[PDB]
Amino acid sequence: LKITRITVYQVDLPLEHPYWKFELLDATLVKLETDAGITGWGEGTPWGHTYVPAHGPGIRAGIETMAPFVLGLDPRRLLDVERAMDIALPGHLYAKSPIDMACWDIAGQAAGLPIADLMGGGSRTPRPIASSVGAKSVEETRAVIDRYRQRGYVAHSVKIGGDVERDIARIRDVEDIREPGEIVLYDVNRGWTRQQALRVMRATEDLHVMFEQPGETLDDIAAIRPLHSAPVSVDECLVTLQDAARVARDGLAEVFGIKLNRVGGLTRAARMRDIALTHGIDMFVMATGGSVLADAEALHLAATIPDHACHAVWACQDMLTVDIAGGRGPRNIDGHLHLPETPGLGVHPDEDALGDPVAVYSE
Amino acid sequence: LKITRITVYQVDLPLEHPYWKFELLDATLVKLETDAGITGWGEGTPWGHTYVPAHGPGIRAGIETMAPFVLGLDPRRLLDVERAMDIALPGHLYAKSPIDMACWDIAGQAAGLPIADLMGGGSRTPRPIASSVGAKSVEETRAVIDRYRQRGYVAHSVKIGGDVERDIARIRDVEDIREPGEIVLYDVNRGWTRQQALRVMRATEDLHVMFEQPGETLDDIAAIRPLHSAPVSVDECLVTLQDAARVARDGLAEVFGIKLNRVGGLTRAARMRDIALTHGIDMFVMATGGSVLADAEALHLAATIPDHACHAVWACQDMLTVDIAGGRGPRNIDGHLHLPETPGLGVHPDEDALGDPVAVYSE
Amino acid sequence: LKITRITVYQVDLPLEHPYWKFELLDATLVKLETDAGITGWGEGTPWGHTYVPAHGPGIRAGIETMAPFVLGLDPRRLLDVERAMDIALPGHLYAKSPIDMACWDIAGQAAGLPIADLMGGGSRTPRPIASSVGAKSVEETRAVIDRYRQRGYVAHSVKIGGDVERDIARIRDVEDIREPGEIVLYDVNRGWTRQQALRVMRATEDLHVMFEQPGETLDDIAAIRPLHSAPVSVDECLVTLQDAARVARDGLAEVFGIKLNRVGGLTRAARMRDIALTHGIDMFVMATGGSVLADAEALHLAATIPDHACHAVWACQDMLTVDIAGGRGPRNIDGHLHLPETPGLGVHPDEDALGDPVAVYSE
Amino acid sequence: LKITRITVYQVDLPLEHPYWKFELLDATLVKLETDAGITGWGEGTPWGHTYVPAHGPGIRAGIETMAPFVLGLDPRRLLDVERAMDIALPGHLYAKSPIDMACWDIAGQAAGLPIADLMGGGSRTPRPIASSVGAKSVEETRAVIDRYRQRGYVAHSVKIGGDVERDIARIRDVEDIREPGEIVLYDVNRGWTRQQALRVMRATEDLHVMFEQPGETLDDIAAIRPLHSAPVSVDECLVTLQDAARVARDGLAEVFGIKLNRVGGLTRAARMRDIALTHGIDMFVMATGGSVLADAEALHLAATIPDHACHAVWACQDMLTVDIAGGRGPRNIDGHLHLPETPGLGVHPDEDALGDPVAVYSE
Amino acid sequence: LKITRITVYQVDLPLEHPYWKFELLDATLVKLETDAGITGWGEGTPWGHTYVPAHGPGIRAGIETMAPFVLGLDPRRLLDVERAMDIALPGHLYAKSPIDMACWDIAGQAAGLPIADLMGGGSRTPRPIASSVGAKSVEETRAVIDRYRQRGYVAHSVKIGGDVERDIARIRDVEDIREPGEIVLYDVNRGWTRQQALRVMRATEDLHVMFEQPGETLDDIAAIRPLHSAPVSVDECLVTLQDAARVARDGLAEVFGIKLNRVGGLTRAARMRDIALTHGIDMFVMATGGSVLADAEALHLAATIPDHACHAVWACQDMLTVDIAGGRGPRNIDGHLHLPETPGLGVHPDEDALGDPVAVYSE
Repeated sequence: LKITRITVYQVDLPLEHPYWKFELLDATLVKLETDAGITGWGEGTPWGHTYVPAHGPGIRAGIETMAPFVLGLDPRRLLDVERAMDIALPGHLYAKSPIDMACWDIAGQAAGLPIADLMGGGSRTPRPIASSVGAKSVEETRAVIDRYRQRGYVAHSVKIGGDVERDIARIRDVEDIREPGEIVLYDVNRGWTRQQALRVMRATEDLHVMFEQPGETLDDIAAIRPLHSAPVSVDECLVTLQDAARVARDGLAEVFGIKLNRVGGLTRAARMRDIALTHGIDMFVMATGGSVLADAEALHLAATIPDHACHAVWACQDMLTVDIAGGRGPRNIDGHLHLPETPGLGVHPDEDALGDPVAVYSE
Repeated sequence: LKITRITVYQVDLPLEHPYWKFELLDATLVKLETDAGITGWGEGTPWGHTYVPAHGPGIRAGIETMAPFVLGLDPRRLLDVERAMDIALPGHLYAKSPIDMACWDIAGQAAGLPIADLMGGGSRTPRPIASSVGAKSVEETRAVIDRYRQRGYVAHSVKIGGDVERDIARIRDVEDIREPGEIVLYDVNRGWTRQQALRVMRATEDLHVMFEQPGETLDDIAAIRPLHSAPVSVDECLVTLQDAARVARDGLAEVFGIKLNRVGGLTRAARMRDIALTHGIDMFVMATGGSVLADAEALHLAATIPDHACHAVWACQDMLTVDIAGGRGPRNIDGHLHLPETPGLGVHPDEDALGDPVAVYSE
Repeated sequence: LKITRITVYQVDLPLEHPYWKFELLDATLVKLETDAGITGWGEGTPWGHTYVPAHGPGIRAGIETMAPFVLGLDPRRLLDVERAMDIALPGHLYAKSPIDMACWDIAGQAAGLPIADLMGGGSRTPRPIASSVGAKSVEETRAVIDRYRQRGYVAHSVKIGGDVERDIARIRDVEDIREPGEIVLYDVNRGWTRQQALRVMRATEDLHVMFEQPGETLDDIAAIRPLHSAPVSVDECLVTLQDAARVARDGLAEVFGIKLNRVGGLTRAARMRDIALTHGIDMFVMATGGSVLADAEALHLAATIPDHACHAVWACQDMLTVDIAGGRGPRNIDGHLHLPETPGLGVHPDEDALGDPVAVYSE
Repeated sequence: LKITRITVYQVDLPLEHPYWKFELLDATLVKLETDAGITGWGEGTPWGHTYVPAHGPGIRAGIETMAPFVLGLDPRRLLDVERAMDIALPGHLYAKSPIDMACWDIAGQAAGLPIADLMGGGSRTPRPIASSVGAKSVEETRAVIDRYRQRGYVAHSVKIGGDVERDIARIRDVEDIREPGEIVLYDVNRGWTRQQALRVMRATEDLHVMFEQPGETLDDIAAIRPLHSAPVSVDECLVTLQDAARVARDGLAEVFGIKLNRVGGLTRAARMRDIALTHGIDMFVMATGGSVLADAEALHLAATIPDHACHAVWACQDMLTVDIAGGRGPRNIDGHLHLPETPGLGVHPDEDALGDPVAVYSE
Repeated sequence: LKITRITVYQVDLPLEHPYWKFELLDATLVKLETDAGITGWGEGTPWGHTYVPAHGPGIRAGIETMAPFVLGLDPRRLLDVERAMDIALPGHLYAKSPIDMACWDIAGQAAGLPIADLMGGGSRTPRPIASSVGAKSVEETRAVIDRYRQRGYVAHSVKIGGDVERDIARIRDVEDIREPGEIVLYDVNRGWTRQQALRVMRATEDLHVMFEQPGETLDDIAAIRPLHSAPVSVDECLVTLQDAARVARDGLAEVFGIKLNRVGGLTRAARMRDIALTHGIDMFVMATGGSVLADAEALHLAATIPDHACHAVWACQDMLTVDIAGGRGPRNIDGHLHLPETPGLGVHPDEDALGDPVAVYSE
């Protein structure tokens, strides 16, 4: 078996609810072909080009340079694919993720196994979905949660940052209406200075709350680590396996917020899982952004984690106004994603919605 | 003096109150014989084969390999017995414990001294017994404590883990009905992730409570050490003397939860005592599981600790539906164990209840 | 697919050259059967019962307890097999290795892939074999190396320990006759005190030599780490993934000496590889002991390491006087092992040489 | 003043001496235009796409995303340009460098000052040039140095890696023919494992030699830091200011090997200079690769360093077979670069050699 | 059993070879009596009153205060004796040693066991004796060693300190005439400043030598620990078990130089042994000073150490011109002490040589 052709696609996935000027995701899809005629897909969709060092053009760019060295290889040999990509172009993990996704998918089907199972075996327990709650008054806030809670959602990610007085107020408000067994994570998105982080994280310890990325960098996360007692989840700065092992040996945070595109995809999120699980660290697993092909990938990973150790996943498809698989793939069935039983990724798109190839690489 | 024959027994000790499928303890008894005709007994009884790296078949197994090198030696020379077992088979301390128990017992009688006295001198202060409180509603909870409290029990081990919201609630409930001078330890049994540990241990600092094994491994215990202020007792991961000295030099926990079978028996629990006492660390001493021969061993050790530094012992015999000594040995006399005055262990079983030898090793 | 029957075998593999009273390896073979009728094998063979916490009876023992929970599962789901074994019986990795070996082998064939390839893709570069050089005068020493060097061997493991003056002399002698490009590792086998280690490791820095396990425990390895400059390879004390990540984050040693049975087999050696490779650490990969089924397993792992990062493997079959596969499996073809191209382990024994089953576990 | 148009160019600069398949540099040139009609240039030229996380297509890619936010700004306000690029697209410093180069150049001329002077004032002391010495026998080695030494070169960068025995030999050979006052740096380019690094760096301490990037990552550099005494220069892993301040506070290396494109250009190399100089750390300053516009930029920085603290620069133009400025700009005048006296960068190319614009961004 | 009377003696033991004004040891002997009429002896003999915080009058003083609380107790209960002495008078371990010696001796005989055996079992391997080599020219030096070497001595303690140039010279001289398998320790006796220690310890690493107490305090030993590679033995500053565990966890020295009177006698040297042995640390065991009752005590301890881990003992009796046991007790039989086979200490003095009681304490 061998890789015969990489074909690259570009799709604008518009958002159901635009914001403030954010309006649509630049999404890159990859499709590798094999001489056996077993085909696999991968998707790379940064949530914008401001949130993290990754952008649409930059992946599409990555593949151009990386393509010639990935063609020819055996797709079912992910350490060889990986070592070829790494040699070919160090770093740039957001560019290596969709290829790795595709490659797994091929090997999945070739072994006649769903990704999660081929990666060692995955759980069928329905996985909760993290909602999304943008800035809004204490009044408009409760609104989105109760509405979201009627739509079956049982896990929420409330966005905060900017203002200590206002942020403390927001956490205290949300923790005032939060029915028992309700999962809420307070996602800061680096929107806090050390001094701010320290302040609000301390202020709300008596509500026993969790925070994601309370600082610009893992070093800010670390500096203030010994200063407060709130469990911190380490997200945008959780990039390599060194960041991985360093958090856990040195007790710098308690939770990994994995995001597949960010960390370089399946094979290398696997190793962060291996570490987190031996050092007693809990995960949230979500694709960075994208269609259902993104949710599918994050689900195969969330599956390989025992359910006590995996708090919530995300469905970015419910955030989008377009659908590129006409219903196919793991969808929001009552606030939860159910692992697909189908060999490989278990969802391919129809090339009807992808537009013409933006580039092609063969042998 | 010399060891002439090791004889190995196997006994199912059923539980008074089974649970959820736990129902009986696989227990290994050892009986060494000497050319002077002075006989000693040892018992090895893991609480199951899931709680800790130890199992019935594995001890019985250990002895087979270890036997030929222990035969012949002088039972009263515990550093020689020990060094022979260690050379013979590194690690496997749960397998070395019953032999060490027996050997002490022989030397005890040969010196005409109860274990506790021969080990340096033991206290006659009646030692409190830790009860056992399984998962149950806040309602069924109070029930077991008041009932247990009528039966004279004055020290309780409340089991928690799994759920931060529910666990906080359980501690707050139990600390709501706890009459002054009542000893309660909250035993987690590793049933917490770092993130969970940190959360509940912080949440309940204003009740001044103690926790046992709040994490999978001493490293999880350590990582979160600087993050909260609750005194932690270090249990399943307290195995060697290196774990011993490392906790105490590096201030990783405040309490040793010794369990004799786990740590390799009397001689090597002694050294953890030596350390804890010079570094201001308090002990709970209990056999891992078993009949009265197990409680006896843990009592000889709890005795060698000054009473301010020894919070509670355990009587596993009150947990069992069978009795293999027809009343003999230290029993629950009003919530407390009284150190036996008899030379050696001060309780032998009657081989009536042990069944036929499962194996024998002579010269 | 599912596991239908575990069958356990016991074989005495005698040594070509006995020593001082070491004469034969107690070896445990396991054979799992599936309802698809796809069969896999695993082997567990400690080099004795003195070298490391592992012994024949103790594995055979482990399986008894562990068996009921492993039956029924899907062999191709190694994180599920693993989590079932771990829950079933914590620790005891030397007992979990042969089952994991077998399980991989089934999944290997079921995916129609040799182990090394299914684990991510393996190298075909012929791998050097570590010879073995027991204590002997400077004269009898050179003898074994030149003789061994004629037989095509190009990598040697010279055993030292006990005496600083004599050990320094031995290294200086061996480094005096060592033709360029010759790989020699000086294996101490914990046979040094801190004070001795420090002394000889310093004394021979100007020969640029490497040492394996220069101390009883990783803590002795660590204490003296900052005191000398010789690269140390971390072996018997390299057990869990915590030991793994702790060495590498804290720069305590530079080389992993993996031994499959010790660390718990393929799935969990994989993770040590993942770590070593991201933290710039080099490996030696060898089975702990055994027949060709042991060499095969270590080869599938040595294969998944890029060749600059894998110094040498071992063939224990050339050390044995019996052959349980009548020629089949990776053998010493001119000082080197060549990765087998066959699906799975790529070598099964003939049950002719294994004797009658020592125990059987079905459903 | 404001930025009116960014125009992007792409040029293949072939090498005078190709190697092993490396043959030409993919180089990106940028030209910003202002409403005052003051024009500036920047160049981004990774030495390939394998040496470091940077590639031609990836910069050209970066600008596309980054362009709209850089248009409009005042070029003379580098903290505003920078904060706009950073917000626009985090990380990707190799993409931000040429824009920053250009922007400085405009502000340079607008202030009527050469870059080095506007950045605080630059030295006129002729700066030595680092030669380049590829792998070759001890014989072909001496050849390149003496030949290079006749051509006036007085500073050499000898490439090593791969093999401890061969590398030690290479250093000892080169240090055998090295006339007093001759600057040689041994550049490893990450081509060493921890174990190898430690070995050769120790082996050659008595020659008092310096090494560049002896390991894959700053963590490998750090782990082995306390283990040897050779001064290490920190290169490919010297990326952000955190890497900057962390090396120096924690004494992890003694020398910064700045490379402008890598670190994000002038403004942010300036800060590494500020740090190195207050913590007693010495620099080598070179462009990553490129034409004379690259050498010019590195010279303006090497100038802002006092001459005792700046060991050597590099002229990549002497490595190239094409010339895109027909003689203009700082050239190799007898082994040394002389800081240009002209306002701004002090060298623009002629758009004759750049080919047609590969993209244009206006308002 | 119980203690009935403590009787205290004072004896001047003159030296065979006086020095420079040192001439005789002020020695305190203690004799406890029991109602069973089983009698035990202890001796406390600082080597002067300048070498260490201990002096004749100060022990005799200690007992006065400590006596009333030690009378009455059971001598065979050393943790009770110890806890009574500690409560009675904290610190002052040089005063608590002779009582502890005596007490062991009683319990020894009462158990019908020699000290070494009752403490867990002792080795019969003849133990080497450390000679003593005072300051002298390189010429007079060799003299004392060869003469001493004819008298059967095979282990020497060469005294150094004061002068780096002269000390380096002395080590190099002694290491020039030192026949293979000859044990020499270079004892500094704190006679070095940090700067001096560092200098000479580095200067002589290529002779692979060991040093005792190279500094005033364990902190000086520690400060310079990471700066050199010579194995250091930790002596006068090795006082409590905290010093004990702190050296070994933090890798501050490699060798314990136990001295019984200093550390508080048998029970508490035992614990330092327990620690040293689990952390791979080697011992020298000697009484601080005194007659054969001192050598006997140190031998019972040196015996409880496996012979690879015990480099040499000392016989202070060969240093004395008087003999208080008319030949009885472990004497220098050809450079070695042989463990006595007799119950208890296995040597009592005859009260003929002790003079009249200097004080008596009864009930």
